[PDB]
Amino acid sequence: SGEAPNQALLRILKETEFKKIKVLGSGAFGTVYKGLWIPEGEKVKIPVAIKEKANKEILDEAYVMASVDNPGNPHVCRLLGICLTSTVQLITQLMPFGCLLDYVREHKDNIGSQYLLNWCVQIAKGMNYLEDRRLVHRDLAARNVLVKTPQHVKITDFGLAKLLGAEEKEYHAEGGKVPIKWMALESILHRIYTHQSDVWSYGVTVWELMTFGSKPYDGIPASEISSILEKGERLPQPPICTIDVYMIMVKCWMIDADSRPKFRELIIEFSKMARDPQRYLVIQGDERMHLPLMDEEDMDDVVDADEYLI
Ligand SMILES: *CCC(=O)N1CC(Oc2cc3c(-c4c[nH]nc4-c4cccc(OC)c4)ncnc3cc2OC)C1
Repeated sequence: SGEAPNQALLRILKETEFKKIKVLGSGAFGTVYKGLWIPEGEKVKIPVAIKEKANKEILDEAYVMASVDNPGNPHVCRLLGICLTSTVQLITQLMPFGCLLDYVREHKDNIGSQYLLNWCVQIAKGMNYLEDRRLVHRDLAARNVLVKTPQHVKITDFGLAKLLGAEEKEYHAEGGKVPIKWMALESILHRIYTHQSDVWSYGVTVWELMTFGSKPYDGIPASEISSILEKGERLPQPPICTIDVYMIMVKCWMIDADSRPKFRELIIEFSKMARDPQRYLVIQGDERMHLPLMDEEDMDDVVDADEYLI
């Protein structure tokens, strides 16, 4: 009974009010397009993305993708509204550089240390916000992050985002087709999903970005990981990874869920590094790479107040 009313605001739009241009995707569900939204009256043109049955209807996808949109996090992808033609249209803001997994594989050779550590602050900022709304994303990966600008990235493709009650901090799952590679040990065993289980996936997400779009547990069938992690083995140290940057990812994989760091601590740990990225990421040609300043003595553990949230 003692819960907060979900006062989210869904919006309905017309298929005549969109001027769809190119085809972004053709997935095994629907299709995403490079649209453009020109509203009635207003002298505006907004770049948008457009999605397009057997047993249940698709709406659960958009229900969570609007409840979190009440206060606004700038690093969490948002839904503008929907169109109700015979074949319904889901309409979001356009993030022109695609997913981040295709940005660390295509632009792999021009990724500065600054660009990397920053994307890791943004993902923990947007992932801290989802925790503040008691929601568990359950699919934090490089592929579920889009590029608004090379500097501004946002978390997308919720899919399994589960809301939690006032006196609730756990989740019971029924299996499915969830990627075991990114899954925390509890999720695999007695199928528990908490905010701390998303931290393990954050550890894999950043590990992916440090290996420049590499395959976690490459050449490995998804059935041994259950006991392979029980023995103690984990993903091995990336090359550009100083012991500072790497030990964060290791501490995100501590079996006792309380030992993993909270996303507010991850924002702090990485924000420090983003002030001097040279000392933490060893990239061959660091300063000569590109993609489209101090004032104190013991400026070491110094963090700005915008990134301090206890
Ligand atoms: C790594 C992910 C991937 O394979 N691709 C190609 C890249 O493209 C896009 C996609 C989008 C999207 C988007 C991606 N997947 N779903 C969406 C989306 C669109 C509308 C509504 C929802 O949620 C209900 C989700 N969103 C926005 N902009 C895109 C731009 C792309 O490349 C330019 C996705």
